[PDB]
Amino acid sequence: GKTPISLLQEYGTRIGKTPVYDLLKAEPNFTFRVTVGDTSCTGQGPSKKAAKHKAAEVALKHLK
Repeated sequence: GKTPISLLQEYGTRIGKTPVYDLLKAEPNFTFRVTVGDTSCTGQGPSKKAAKHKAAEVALKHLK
């Protein structure tokens, strides 16, 4: 019952690529970029966590 955020977190730390999030846009709509080592993608959402959730989901699908 773990979320993409915690999954990305756990995987990332195991392979030496702990995810880092950067708030890009806050206009409410938030745009966050997540970076996992060399890989990066963006996600948007109604709240900071919601946006980090989307970014993580995408990076998770791509990586694995």
